[PDB]
Amino acid sequence: ARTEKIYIYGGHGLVCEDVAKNMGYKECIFLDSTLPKYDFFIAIGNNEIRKKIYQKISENGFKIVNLIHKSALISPSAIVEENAGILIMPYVVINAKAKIEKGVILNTSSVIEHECVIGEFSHVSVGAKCAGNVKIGKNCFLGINSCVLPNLSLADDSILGGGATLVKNQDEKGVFVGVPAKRM
Amino acid sequence: ARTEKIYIYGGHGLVCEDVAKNMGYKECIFLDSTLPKYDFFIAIGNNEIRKKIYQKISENGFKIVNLIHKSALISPSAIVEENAGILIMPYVVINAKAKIEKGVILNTSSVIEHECVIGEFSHVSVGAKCAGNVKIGKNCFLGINSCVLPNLSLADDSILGGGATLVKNQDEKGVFVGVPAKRM
Amino acid sequence: ARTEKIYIYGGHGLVCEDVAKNMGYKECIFLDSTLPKYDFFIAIGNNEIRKKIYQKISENGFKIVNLIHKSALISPSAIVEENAGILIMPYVVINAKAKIEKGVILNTSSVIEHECVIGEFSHVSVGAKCAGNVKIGKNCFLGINSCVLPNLSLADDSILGGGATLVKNQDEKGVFVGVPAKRM
Repeated sequence: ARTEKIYIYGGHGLVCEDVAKNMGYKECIFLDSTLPKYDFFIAIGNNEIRKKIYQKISENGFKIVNLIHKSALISPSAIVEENAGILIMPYVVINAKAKIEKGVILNTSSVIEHECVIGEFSHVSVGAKCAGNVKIGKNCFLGINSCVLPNLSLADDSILGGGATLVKNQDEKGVFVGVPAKRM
Repeated sequence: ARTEKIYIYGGHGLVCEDVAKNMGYKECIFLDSTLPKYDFFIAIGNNEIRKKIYQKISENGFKIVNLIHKSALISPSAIVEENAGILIMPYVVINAKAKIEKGVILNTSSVIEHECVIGEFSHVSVGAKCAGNVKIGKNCFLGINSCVLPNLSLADDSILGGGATLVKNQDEKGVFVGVPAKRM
Repeated sequence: ARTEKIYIYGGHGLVCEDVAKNMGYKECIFLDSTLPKYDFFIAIGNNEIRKKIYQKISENGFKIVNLIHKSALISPSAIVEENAGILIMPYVVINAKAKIEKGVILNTSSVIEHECVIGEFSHVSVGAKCAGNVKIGKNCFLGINSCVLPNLSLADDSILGGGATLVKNQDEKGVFVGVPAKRM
């Protein structure tokens, strides 16, 4: 049972506020002890800080909810960890049997195809797409309009640049870049 | 008049099941003679097998319906062949006077701009975009996050790779690749 | 108070008609003196002609409305100039504190992240994404599936090609191209 107010810890904060209000929260209290135990969310885009704050807030008896825009479409057979500080932005689609772990950010219009696993505290940017059966490690970043082809795995702590297309399995962490626009 | 049950021939099957249930089908019967004539769909991503199975099922007196997610936006002046085994996934947009032929797959968040023609049994992957007046041949594949610029034609049986941008007319079949992410 | 009919000045015209009807307009009158003063829209994709026609129509006492598809999601804290001939297509998302100026086109599934400024008479094509705090100059064109990374500015009168990813600030106008698909 979600509370009527929500604390938002953390730009990215106002965006999370919009998602909270979309869900039906009546009031958002920004933060950046003895307070009432309203639902909490951590609006920090940075994976490492988000995890640290997650641990601290959880240890002080707060429920860290998921913020999921009403327009996000989630398959009934998908698994989204409950009360796990996951952000799911508008027009995200999560297909059959995909699994989203705690603290993940799925930003606007990202797509998680069937049977994917998105590792804890990963950040999937606007328009990024994961094809079927893709495994994204913990603490990964997939840049804007990036994509990962079917059946591929990306190791923990990796970065996929904006516009970049991952085409091979990567069992060691790394940084994988796309081609930048060139001035003519 | 759609039936209350649907046979799904064919991962991709559970995804089609989700679209069927979204439309209002109450039950999905997976297959991979004397059966009741419920609506049928072919959930095979592969263009060539889909066509073969399409022909066989049609010859046995079954109706092969289109599965179109309620969130797919289709212009009133667009033409989508009726009862033609077309899959239209969530958040697809099909603009004025565009034409979608039998057996096409339009995957999640793909966009078909005004006056396009998408040839029979083509596969338009997640996030792929066709600009205005684009002609996609039969049996083509457009990869994830790919796109085709305005007024271009792509010959039958061609492949456009993930992330790739088609910039010239192609009247002969071919394979057109994008740049892969590079490890730094 | 929007009128029940709308004049559409200007392919792109039928698409604008669809958006007008989606909003609740009952009739669209195409044009390409003493007429009744129904709401007006300029359905010209070309930035320079759109501006000229905008000026002429405004000087003849017509209201040039915005056409905004019901599926476009606009943050309550975003600023969209009222009655400014702005087109906002289906599944566009405009996040907190972003600002959209007069005559802009935001085409299908484009995303304008928090705190962006999109300059007057710019054209953001299908699937193009602007990250947080991005400043797009007046009269710019961002091509299909293009994107601009966080905190960047693009000078007035610039062009970003289809599929291209802008990675650096650009305070002088230019043309910034992506990599085309290559035949194998």
